[PDB]
Amino acid sequence: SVVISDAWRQRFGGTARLYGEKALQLFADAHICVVGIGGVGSWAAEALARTGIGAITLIDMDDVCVTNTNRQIHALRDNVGLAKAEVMAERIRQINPECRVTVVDDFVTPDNVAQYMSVGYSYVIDAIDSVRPKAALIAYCRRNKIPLVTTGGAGGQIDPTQIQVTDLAKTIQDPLAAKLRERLKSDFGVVKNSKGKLGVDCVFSTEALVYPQSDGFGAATMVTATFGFVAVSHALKKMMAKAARQ
Amino acid sequence: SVVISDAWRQRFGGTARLYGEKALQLFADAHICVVGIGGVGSWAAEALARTGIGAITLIDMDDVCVTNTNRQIHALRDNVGLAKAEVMAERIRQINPECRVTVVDDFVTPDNVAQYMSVGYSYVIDAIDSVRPKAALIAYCRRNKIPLVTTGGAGGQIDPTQIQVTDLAKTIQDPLAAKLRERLKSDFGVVKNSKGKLGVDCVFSTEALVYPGFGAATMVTATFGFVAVSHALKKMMAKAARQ
Ligand SMILES: Nc1ncnc2c1ncn2[C@@H]1O[C@H](COP(=O)(O)O)[C@@H](O)[C@H]1O
Ligand SMILES: Nc1ncnc2c1ncn2[C@@H]1O[C@H](COP(=O)(O)O)[C@@H](O)[C@H]1O
Ligand SMILES: [K+]
Ligand SMILES: [K+]
Ligand code: NA
Repeated sequence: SVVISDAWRQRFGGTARLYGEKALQLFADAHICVVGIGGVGSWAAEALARTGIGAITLIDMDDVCVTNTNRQIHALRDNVGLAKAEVMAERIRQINPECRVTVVDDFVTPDNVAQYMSVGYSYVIDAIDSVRPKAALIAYCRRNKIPLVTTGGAGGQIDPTQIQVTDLAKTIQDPLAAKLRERLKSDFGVVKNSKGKLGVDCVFSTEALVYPQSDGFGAATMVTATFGFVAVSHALKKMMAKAARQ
Repeated sequence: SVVISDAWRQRFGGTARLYGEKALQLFADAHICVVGIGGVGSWAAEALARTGIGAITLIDMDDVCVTNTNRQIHALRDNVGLAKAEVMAERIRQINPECRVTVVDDFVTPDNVAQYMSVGYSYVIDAIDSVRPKAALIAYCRRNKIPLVTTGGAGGQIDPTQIQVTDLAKTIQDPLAAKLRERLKSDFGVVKNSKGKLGVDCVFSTEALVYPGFGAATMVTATFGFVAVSHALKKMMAKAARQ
């Protein structure tokens, strides 16, 4: 449990006024895991910190690169070469000194996913950009009823107003989600039920993909960050709904 | 014109692969003004910097407050008490050391708007949260054909997926936009044309307001800023393509 300080109420008074006092405590007591701290995940982590989430785990083994500058909140001249997750953790500690931040300097694999998820998270935000670990994470959380929201590919898109949430089985214009569905089926026996759903919530966009315009898909902050923000809003909404139901 | 360095191409290669080389050059050559560096404007400024916009002016006179923490990108423990616009300017120089960043430590008034807009901006992003200077800024840019995107109320809302852009005359569920229309009409003679349009593009949300001095969330206020920036870039690219 987290005791909400007077400082915490100064930082997050606007949160309490928007979501309610019960939600402020719910968020303070929550532990959310963000897997992948890149074009989508770095903004998700920022949003969690700024909405009074009391414990955040960040999982990534990558370093900050100069080419991250177009789409990642931690990508600053002075951060290049440092571990992404550690850089983001330090920022979170500046946002909320009372937030409990854990860094896992690793990638999720079929072999370690149970270990890393054994912490008992309130929610998992899957912002992984490669299919093999993404499938392992999703299959595990789905099997174990761990609340999860995943994100499709956020590159090759310029319009943030077309971003929305649907079941993973129903995404369009998203090659990553399409590969992911194939891998879930072939490697984990995850297939859609009678209603044509996989039972996995996925942030995606109706926008037709914009192919590389210069000599891999490009990306923009305005879209990749909004993927991350929509994932966070979705998660908090589901957490509040569950709490109201119990 | 701006000569794009090797360093610039490394930072914004992803931008070039999304929008094209001509647009990369267009952005590098652009000068965009953000008025109000708060819950909406700070994220707009961030987005401009990370999309290779070559010159950015920031206008705000307020300081970073601890109560900004829920919704403003510059609100960090070590920044509290410093001028928002200078903090954001310093951050932009960390994003792109070659960006030409100007800080105007002031608020826009009917009396100073001409001076501050005479610079010749490629686009103005209006992220002011109070009606009187907001109307004055919009009236001036509209009269002078200065490209402008304005933002409605972003507080009291939890759903980023209902944010959109339309003409200011057609917004709904937005008390700030409604007040703004009234003040524009009464004080500046700005009224709807034959097609029912004011000729002002407005970012707003269809979401019904949530009453508790509204609360706010980063996920929504930042997305207002991002949508404003994407809208401006879309219009800039279209104009360049016409010509
Ligand atoms: N298996 C994994 N576990 C954790 N993070 C990952 C994994 N695979 C990829 N990521 C991260 O996801 C991010 C993708 O960002 P982007 O380049 O914007 O697609 C990068 O920071 C990667 O290091
Ligand atoms: N007349 C004005 N000119 C420039 N900036 C302003 C003006 N009025 C308000 N602002 C700023 O707009 C921001 C609004 O942010 P928020 O508190 O999230 O609504 C604050 O940083 C204000 O200081
Ligand atoms: K899409
Ligand atoms: K609204
Ligand atoms: Na939308």
